[PDB]
Order: sequence, then C-alpha cells, then structure tokens
Amino acid sequence: GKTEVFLNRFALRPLNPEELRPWRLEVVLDPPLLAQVARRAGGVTVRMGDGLASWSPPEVLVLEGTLARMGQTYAYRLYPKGRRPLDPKDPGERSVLSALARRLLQERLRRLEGVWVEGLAVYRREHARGPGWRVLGGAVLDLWVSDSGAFLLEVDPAYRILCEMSLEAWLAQGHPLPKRVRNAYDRRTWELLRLGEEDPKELLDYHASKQGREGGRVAWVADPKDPRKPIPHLTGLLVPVLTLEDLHEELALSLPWEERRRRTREIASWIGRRLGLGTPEAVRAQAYRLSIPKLMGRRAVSKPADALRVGFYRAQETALALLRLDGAQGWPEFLRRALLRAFGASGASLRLHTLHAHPSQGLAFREALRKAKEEGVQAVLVLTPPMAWEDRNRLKALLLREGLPSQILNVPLREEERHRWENALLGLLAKAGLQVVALSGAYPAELAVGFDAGGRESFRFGGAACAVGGGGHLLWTLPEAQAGERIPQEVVWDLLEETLWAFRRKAGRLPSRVLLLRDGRVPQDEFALALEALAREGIAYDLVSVRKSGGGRVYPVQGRLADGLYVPLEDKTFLLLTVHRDFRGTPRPLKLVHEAGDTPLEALAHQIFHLTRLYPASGFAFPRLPAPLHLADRLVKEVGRLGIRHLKEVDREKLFFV
DNA sequence: TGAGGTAGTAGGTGT
DNA sequence: ACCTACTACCTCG
Ligand SMILES: [Mg+2]
Repeated sequence: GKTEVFLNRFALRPLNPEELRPWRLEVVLDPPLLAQVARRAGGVTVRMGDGLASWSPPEVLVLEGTLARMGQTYAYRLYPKGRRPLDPKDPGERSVLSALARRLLQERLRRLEGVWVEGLAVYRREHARGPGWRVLGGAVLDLWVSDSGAFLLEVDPAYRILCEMSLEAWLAQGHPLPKRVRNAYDRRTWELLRLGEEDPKELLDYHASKQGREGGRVAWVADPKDPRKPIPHLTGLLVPVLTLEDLHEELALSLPWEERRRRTREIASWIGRRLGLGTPEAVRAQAYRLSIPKLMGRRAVSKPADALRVGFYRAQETALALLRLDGAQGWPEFLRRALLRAFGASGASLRLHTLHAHPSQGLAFREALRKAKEEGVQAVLVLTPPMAWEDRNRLKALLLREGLPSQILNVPLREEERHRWENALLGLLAKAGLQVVALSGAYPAELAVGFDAGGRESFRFGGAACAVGGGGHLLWTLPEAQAGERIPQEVVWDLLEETLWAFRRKAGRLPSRVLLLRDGRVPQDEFALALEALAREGIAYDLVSVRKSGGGRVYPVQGRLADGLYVPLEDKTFLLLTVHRDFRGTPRPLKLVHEAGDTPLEALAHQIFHLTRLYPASGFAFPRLPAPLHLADRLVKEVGRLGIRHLKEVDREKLFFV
C-alpha cells in the first residue's frame, strides 16, 4: 500500500520580488557562447533568450569586455533592458530562475575557505589518508527554483580521491604510473603514456615562461582528443590522477543508506547556514509499494538459478557443444550432472557434444563448426583460460558467423564456485534459446520492447531493440544493413516493425498493445513514425523514457528500505526503485517519463518493475533496468565489440549477447 | 570471460 | 542533462 519517503532535496525560502525580477541586459556580438558572455560579465548572470538575466546590480558587471572564443574573437556589448518579471509556472522562465539559483550556489561555494571545491561539489571531512594522498568526504550539490517559486536544494554525499604530491614524488616512493595525470596549476587532464630519458632544454622553457616549486624528469603525455599523438611534459608540474586501482594496495567508499541519509541531512544543514536562504526542509513524497513479481520456472522460483533444479519454464530438445582450450578433455562432471538434472526436471531431451577442432585450424575449424550446427548444436560452452579481449572478440565473432552463440567459462574451475558456473550455464541455455523463467500473471501490454542507441544522442547511427512477448518469450532485433547515417525515425520504426513481424509469426496476429521503453538521451520525436505506425495499425501503446541517472535518492521516513517503490512526481514523471540490497550501498531510483499513451502511471510502474525480474542470465541478482532495456543495452554493446552486420544464422530467441 | 549495483576515476553531445 | 568507459568492492532475491 502506501508509504512516505524523503527525497534528497530540501525546501528553502520562496524567492523575494527582487529575485523574481532579474536585471535584463541584451547583448550585441559581431556577427551559443552566450554562456561565455555570462561568465566574462561576472556576478550572478545567465542566458535569457538572446539576452542576459542577472541578480547582480549593474554596478558590479563588466559590460565592456573582450570575449576571447576558440574560433572567432567576438565583441562584448551588453545593454540594460530594465527588469523582467518571470512566472515560476512558466517552464522557460523558471529555467532561467533556476540557472540563476545554480550560479548563486556556485558563487557562494567559490567564496568558501578551508574546503575542497569542484564545481557544485564540496568536500569537507577527511575520510582516509596516505602515504601521499587523502580521501575527502562531502557532497555534490544543486540549487534551483520550484513551480511554487521557492528554492530547492539537492544534496548527495560523495568522496573525492586526491593526490597531494607531484608525479615525481609519487614515483619516487615506488608507486607505478597512473594512466592519467593532471596539471598542478589547472584542472586539465592528460593520459600518461610513458616516461622519457630526454633532457628538458634539449620544452622546459615553455613552462619557464609561466613557480614556487621544482621540476623533475620528462613525461610522455597525451590529450584525450588525440590518443595516438604523444606530447612532452614535466613530472614536476604534474599531479597523479588517483583511482581505486592506484590505491589498491595501501578505504571503504560505499555508504549504508542510513548513513547516506544522515550525511545528506547534515551537509544540507551546513550548506544551508552558508547560503542564508532559510532552514532546509527535507521534501517528503507519497510512495506506493508494488506487488511482488511471481517468477516461474517449471514451478515457482525466487530467482532464475532455481530453474536449474526446479526445471525451466519452457524447454525443448537441446544440443550443446563443448570447446576446450585449456588442454584437457570432456565435460567436467558436475557441469554435466547439473545440466542433466535441469533438463531432467524439465522433461526435455539433452544432448552433449564435444567439438574436436581448434581455432588454429582456420577453415577446418569453421567447417567443424558448420558440421556441429548441421547436427543440431544450438550453443557452445567454451572452457578456456582467461582470454585477451581481442581473442575473446575474435573467437566469439567466429562462432557467431557460423550460427553458434558461445558462453565463455574460465578455468581453473572448481565445483564449489557454484555462482560462477551456474551463471555460465544460465547464459549458455539462454544462448541456446531456452526459456528458463517467465512471469506468471496478467499484463496490459503483451509485447514490451526496449530500444537502445548505445547511449548516443540519436538513432541516426543505428541501434537495437529487444522484446518480451505475451509466457516470457525473449527476442532480439538488429537493424538491417545500411552502415551509413539514416533518418532516425526510420531506424526506430524498422527495429519495431521487425519486432512486430516476429510477434505476428509466433501468434498469427499483431499484439493488441505494446509497451515501448527507451533511454533518456535521444529526442522523443525520433519515435514519432513508430507511434503513428502503431496507430495506423490500431495497436495501442505507451512510450516510457527510462533514465538511469537524475533520479536522485529515496529514503523511507520510517522502517526499512525495500524494493519495488513507485514514487509519482510532477505530472507525467515518476521514480521507480527497482532493486536494492543492504550490502550494496544506497539505491539509485530510475527516473521515468510517460511520453505517449493513456495507461495510468501506476500500471506502467507495475509492468516495468515486474519486467525487471525477467533477466535469464543473472541467477542471483536482479537488474535495475527492465529486461528489454537491459538486454538491448548488452546487445548494442556486443554488436559494437564483435563488428556484426548481417547476422543470419542465429535465431532471434538465441540471446547470443548475454 | 559470472553476474549484479554501487562506488571511485575520467570523458562525450598545448607541449 | 542525459549518456559512455574503466576499475574496485562485496555478495549471491
Ligand atoms: Mg554472458
């Protein structure tokens, strides 16, 4: 039923009339970098349309300045247009007010002494120390304006790892080379390629032209935007960029959620008394607990790994093949036993084959693969020592082009490493097309499909989709080959159309209703063609955007933090807390936006949350994302890693990419 | 390549 | 303002 939660935000005082009335100042430039203008001007000023809004009186601005861009040196002329009223109810204007709030926060953060400040992040406490380093604790902050015209503070605890000696001093105590390194004078970062026994003056002079320190040896360095282009530097003016890997052999960085909540409140009070905008009042929200998904193997299960003993939801006659690259022979006995018990419990036929070929055999290897595929082999288990990334990708692509999905399982391998080999097996079986689990129950949409553009800003460079359809039949869709830039709407519609075609092949008809799930980056209009095409077909739909970041945090007011929390926010938007584990820090709720359709938010949250328990290749922990998006994510990744273009030998129920 | 999420480092649309 | 990559950590609905 109902529960109440805290968000990690805090209400502060309403804006006063002076703040609701920013100083307007239009700008003239010959012939975008309006932000640069706002910065050069100084004070609390942001872009407003093609002009500037500021909460600072003109007495402190630098109107006449010299903006120095990176392409064209432009002319800085700003002119006072009086004061302009903004309505917090109006999105654009409220966005202006919020940008002003943000600038305010940044300015007052900058005027603090004794703390490490990085943008809108402050780090006050010391949490752990070197040996040449320290870890500070603090929070990432944000400050904006509500619809009701009041300040809103966001706070989220975070640690920062800082080196306090030079690269020279760091390497002088024995430590290895960090993969990255930052200037001592500014925030710029480089990729440390190597060291150089070259002399300084035979380069040094360049830095000589610009302190209270001494320089060391030569460092080969690189700009991220050109990784193959080496450029010389001085170890004295360099500071290592330290990661967890650099401090591996020396710091507990995950917070129990009660502790995160505590630090959130305290840091909020602290910045609160630095801000002078009132007493931060934590905002509360009504949350709803969603019903628990009923996962089904042959019988009820609590996790997909249980299907290995209870039996699969839907099994068929299966042939699997073993490829060994460690020098030994035959199926390890406990693997055979587990597979046989699983298929036994499912009442299905199992055949275990052994591939007698080695990738070193070139065309003979491909031929033996083709022959295994002819004899009915659906997937291959590769027992191998840890492969180099390049070799992994080569071997996988090679098996795939002959129509054989592959599951890698690393040796040495012991029967007691049950989680590892059981997950390998679940992956193998999904790759063979088996349906290991499904949801039992009624859902409004009988087809749910997730779209992924590789995190990119558009589908114009392609993408992929995966779907769950009607029990839990899982399938993947790639776009057919053009390797060029396409019209994004047509890529999206083509992925969906192919998914509909598979559904129709299986059911003798189109679905009555589909649930379309997408990421948070591409513009919503990239889906317009697909939506209209569903409408022309009389198919109903909902489009829901699912954002992995930006959901903030959610805490219970009282009692324990539990999964399956649905938290409605502003009008078509809600938070969904899908997964949580106490040993796993604090959850990051998904932020979802209902973009099209008329299904109530509650029923959408219910289905999406339930799709989260469907992933067949994780035996013991549920994914945060609903399975179609999680799947699509992994699919685009593997398409990128293997170079796949015209897959034709692989059934769409074979989840080769998990 | 077991997998999950979270946690850290950095990134994207001169030397 | 949303996205990505890498590593570490701990644990196994
Ligand atoms: Mg896998």
